[PDB]
Amino acid sequence: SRVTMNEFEYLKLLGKGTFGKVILVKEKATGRYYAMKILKKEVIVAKDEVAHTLTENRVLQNSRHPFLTALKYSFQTHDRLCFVMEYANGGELFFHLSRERVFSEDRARFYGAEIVSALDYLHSEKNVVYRDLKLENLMLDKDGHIKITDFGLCKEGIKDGATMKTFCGTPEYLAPEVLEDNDYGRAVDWWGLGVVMYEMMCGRLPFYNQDHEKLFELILMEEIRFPRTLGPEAKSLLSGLLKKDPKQRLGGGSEDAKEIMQHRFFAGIVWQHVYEKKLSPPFKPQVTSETDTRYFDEEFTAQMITITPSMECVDSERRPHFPQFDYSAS
Ligand SMILES: NC1(C(=O)N[C@@H](CCO)c2ccc(Cl)cc2)CCN(c2ncnc3[nH]ccc23)CC1
Repeated sequence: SRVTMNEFEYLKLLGKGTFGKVILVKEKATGRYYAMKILKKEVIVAKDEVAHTLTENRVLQNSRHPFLTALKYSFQTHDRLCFVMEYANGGELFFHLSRERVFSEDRARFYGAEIVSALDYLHSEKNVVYRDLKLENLMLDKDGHIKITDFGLCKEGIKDGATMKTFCGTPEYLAPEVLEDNDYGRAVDWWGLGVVMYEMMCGRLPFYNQDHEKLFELILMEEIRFPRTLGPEAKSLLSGLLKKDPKQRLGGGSEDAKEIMQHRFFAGIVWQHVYEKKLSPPFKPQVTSETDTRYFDEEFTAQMITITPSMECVDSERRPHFPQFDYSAS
């Protein structure tokens, strides 16, 4: 258990939420930069977020893909869990779309392809369903390639047509079959892909109401509509991804991602080239240094950091000693 919190300099707040914070850090000994997610044990326990936290840890440790965030270290103190991950310097797609309103079909295509590559890997090679696709969880690396973050809602052990039970996800992104609450399969990820790609090309959610009651009714009952400037292949792709019956959805059959990969919207895409990062990103992040946070909301980066500075074997109900938090990537 070599690295500890004292091995890092804490530079800037990147993100914050009910469960904890994510800080831009420098490993002092190497000069390398990372995003460190710091969670308070007491909070995770109180909010029944333990299982999610442990799932993210396992999924990160078990996965290696161009478009998935890589984990460098995970470790714990008596009161905290720390995940030291590759820093996605280009920020959230949420940040960009908020400012730009829409992406071109070509730009949405590039992101869509990298997302499909990542999800295909998870489904096919890892038997993992992601369940939480949304613009906040889709980040850009310094070169402009996708990095998916936040694996806490994943389900492991989902092979082929195996089903899942848990009601989870983000309300505006929930698939009809999730809302029905009578079991669902891996095609929930393709609904999620539909929502994000719809947002990218159309500049709004496919279904929205500030009241969750009304929102859920729309998702279940309302036929999809598109702005009339949307091209025919994009309309076709989104229509297929946003079919309410997962059995009728693009990606919803035995071939899974391969059905999406073959859709005419992605005609000409060479999928091995996607994997190899041989497509030139349409937007290159213009960061001037390894610490430039221009693609992060000032609401976060303006905040002051004061990290709190024996107890190595302490294992309590409120602050447990958790398993698999002695990780350093080989
Ligand atoms: N999308 C990020 C984020 O704040 N996510 C939100 C959830 C979605 O709204 C978040 C807030 C707080 C916490 Cl503890 C975890 C996740 C941006 C800041 N984060 C990162 N920033 C830059 N590089 C990163 N690599 C790994 C994570 C990360 C965490 C993910």
